[PDB]
Amino acid sequence: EVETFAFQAEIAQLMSLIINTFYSNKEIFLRELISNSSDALDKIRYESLTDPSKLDSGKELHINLIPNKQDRTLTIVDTGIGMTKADLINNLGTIAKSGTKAFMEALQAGADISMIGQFGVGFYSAYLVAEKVTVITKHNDDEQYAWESSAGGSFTVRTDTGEPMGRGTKVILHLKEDQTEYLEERRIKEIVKKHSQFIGYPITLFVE
Ligand SMILES: O=C(c1cccc(O)c1)c1ccc(O)cc1O
Repeated sequence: EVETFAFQAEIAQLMSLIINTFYSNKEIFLRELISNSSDALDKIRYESLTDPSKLDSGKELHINLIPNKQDRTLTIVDTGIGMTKADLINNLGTIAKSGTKAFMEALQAGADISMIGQFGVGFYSAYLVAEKVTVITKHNDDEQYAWESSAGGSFTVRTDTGEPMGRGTKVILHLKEDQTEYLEERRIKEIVKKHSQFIGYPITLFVE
């Protein structure tokens, strides 16, 4: 059973802007997704301080970067708080409508697409490099779900029966044909070192 949802008009507009605007500095997508994973890991860390049982679903707090050249996917995995079905539908736990407005207002005042994260809608920078994004998530208070969107105004949500992950979020980027440099080990290393060198969690770049 797959449920299909319309993106709110502002998010559809934001995604269209990310996909259609000429902007060469696409590598910032990885900084934005690692930043989101870091935020999710801080959240479960903070909740665990008063309720250590919240780590029964996994004590390790980390971020894994998984390139797959055969599938042309770059997956960002974290063992953060995860998202409920409600969080997923509500723009992946973001204030995407007000955030999109503030980002638009910022762009008019001299900002560029790299500042997207400041407005809490950094997730959508995934569409700088991906034609489709799949989000597999598991929060302690809910079931495992898969969110997916190829943009075009809609997203789907379904239960995810395969590969139980325990807790956290997996962001699967189905890369555009001309964005395969983000599958290269030296390119991923370079971006992590440039933009995410002081993240407070281990970032493991998997090899093939
Ligand atoms: O699961 C989250 C998340 C992030 C911040 C707060 C929260 O309640 C959930 C998440 C959201 C986006 C992403 O790219 C990675 C993630 O782990």
